[PDB]
Order: sequence, then structure tokens, then C-alpha cells
Amino acid sequence: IVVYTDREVHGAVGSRVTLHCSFWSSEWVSDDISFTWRYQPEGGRDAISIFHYAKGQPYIDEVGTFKERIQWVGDPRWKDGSIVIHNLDYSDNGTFTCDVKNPPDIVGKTSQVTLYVFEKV
Repeated sequence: IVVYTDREVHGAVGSRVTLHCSFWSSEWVSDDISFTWRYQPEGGRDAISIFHYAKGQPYIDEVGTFKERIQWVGDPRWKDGSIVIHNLDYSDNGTFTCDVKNPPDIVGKTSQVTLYVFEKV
């Protein structure tokens, strides 16, 4: 019922960063949960889906900004939906939203994290 990301993360160019996402519920919940990561670049307003996970299967977008640079490191059994962004570039700055969904609804719970990329870190 509650979704956790970091608030702000700093990455170095050429390096990598982990985007954490998890959730917790006071009531028991099944592993029939979906995670969706959307990306909104700095100063933009579109939230583009870069990653999805459901029915034990991950789905990485093959044409977007982070094609070939997304790694799934989550685990539905630990209620973890985290991903890693690889080979960072200055233009990767933006807001990432983790959207956690249950079977009984189409409406998820979301939490967001802001990424700034620096030359050194």
C-alpha cells in the first residue's frame, strides 16, 4: 500500500546508478504485482515507459532513450522492483516514476526519484 524510492540520486558519466523501488503492505499481498518505470526528461512533461515487469517476466523498451542500458535487479518475492541504468550520459537527467500495481485494480501507487548526472561523483 506504500511505495518507496529514493528522493534524488547522483550518477557519474560513463558509470551506472541503481534506481531503487520497493513497496510494503500491512496486509498479505500476492506476487501478482506489476512494476512500471516511466521516465520524464528534465524540463519535459511526458512520462515514457522504459521498463515493465509482470507475471514473473521483465520487459525492456528496445527503442527509447535507455535502450540497451536497463538492467532488471528486482525481485517480486522481496517486493523489490529496482533497476540499474548503465553507461550514463549527461542527457539522462530526469524524473523516474515507479508504478506498482495489484490484480484488483488498474490504478497503481507511484513514487518518484530524480537523477542528475555529473562529470565526477
